[PDB]
Amino acid sequence: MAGQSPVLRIIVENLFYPVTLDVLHQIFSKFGTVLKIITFTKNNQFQALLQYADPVSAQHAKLSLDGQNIYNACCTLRIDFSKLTSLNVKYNNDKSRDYTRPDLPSGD
Repeated sequence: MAGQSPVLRIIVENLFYPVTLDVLHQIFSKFGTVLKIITFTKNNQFQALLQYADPVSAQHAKLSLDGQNIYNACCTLRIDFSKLTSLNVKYNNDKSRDYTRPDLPSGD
């Protein structure tokens, strides 16, 4: 029952400025260490997931950035606990980014 799974999923709303991982990382990397990260677009829906090192950093972080901005008053980012209690990160290229093991492939 003790899920204890630090995995938050960010969701940008209202396309405005071009974002990236280096940004989302340095962001969540403040409230806690970011083991891994991922980004994608579901039918034109920017979404970047990540995994913390401890649920404590994920709980506070979530609310610490829940419905907040990335610049001033645009690019609304929505954070929420993953569904699979984890993210699929086994490749290092551009769509994904693992800050735990750099000895991973680039997809192919």
